Amino acid sequence: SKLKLSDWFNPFKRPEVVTMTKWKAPVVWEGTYNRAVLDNYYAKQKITVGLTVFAVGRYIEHYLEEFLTSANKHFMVGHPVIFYIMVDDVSRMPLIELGPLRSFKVFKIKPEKRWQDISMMRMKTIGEHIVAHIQHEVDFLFCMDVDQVFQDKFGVETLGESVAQLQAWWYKADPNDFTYERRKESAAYIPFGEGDFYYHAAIFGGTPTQVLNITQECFKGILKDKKNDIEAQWHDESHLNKYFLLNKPTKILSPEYCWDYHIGLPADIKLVKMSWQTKEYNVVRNN
Ligand SMILES: O=c1ccn([C@@H]2O[C@H](COP(=O)(O)O)[C@@H](O)[C@H]2O)c(=O)[nH]1
Ligand SMILES: [Mn+2]
Repeated sequence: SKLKLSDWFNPFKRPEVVTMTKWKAPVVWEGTYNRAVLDNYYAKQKITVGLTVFAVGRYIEHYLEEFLTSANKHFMVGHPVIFYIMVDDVSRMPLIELGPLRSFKVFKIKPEKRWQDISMMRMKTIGEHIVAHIQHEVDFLFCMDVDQVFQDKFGVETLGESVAQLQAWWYKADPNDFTYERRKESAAYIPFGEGDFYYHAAIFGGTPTQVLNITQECFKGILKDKKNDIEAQWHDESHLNKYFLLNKPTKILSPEYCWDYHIGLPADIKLVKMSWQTKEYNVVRNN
């Protein structure tokens, strides 16, 4: 209840970037938020935050440790956090020491053969875990790609009912340049006249209830396509964009929360909370 937008958010500290959507959702940028106030509001409510992350195959040795180590140090510091680690081989998962208010659990999952099914099956698995236990364990849940690293505080300013990430490479582009799925045969189809922003699927979150819907809609979309023998160009990410077009996020995070340093470092990127590392093929303005 008790929390109003004017309590912690001030769009005027960032006039040159889009800080409010047409449906009145804040876009969080460095300088526009009062963490100090929200830390108190949330800690008084004894809020607990969940974080899912998958690492299968070579990704375990390449990124899991760095992701977890940076998460321990920077994710929702000062609040209970639970890391849910999904790997195909538990005997190869790094065991790092966690700090105050962090804890975790590991789950063994079946490794898919195609990398596009690995990234897309996460949608079903997250869904299953939410109804089985995450729903009862945390207040807010985030779902992240393992190949990225926290660089600075990623705090409670990021919490919300359904949270989206502004893909780094396309935040200034307009809808007709976004790489949405354009084949009407795909469930992720988004017409050339429509679209608000291009969201990055490396980070999305919200209440467990919301995340359940996101993941459930996305996964039935991914199945439908398989059934019709088509595969959305950017897989789960395309489905996430179709979902977020129909069900707008209540909060969106600026590119400072998921920055690709391959783009360089523009005036607009004030303080990076998280950056990409290396990857699969996420939508870059590449070949
Ligand atoms: O071989 C793979 C492919 C994907 N993933 C998971 O799926 C996410 C999708 O990102 P990407 O491979 O599209 O870059 C990864 O960050 C990771 O958590 C793996 O664990 N192993
Ligand atoms: Mn990735």
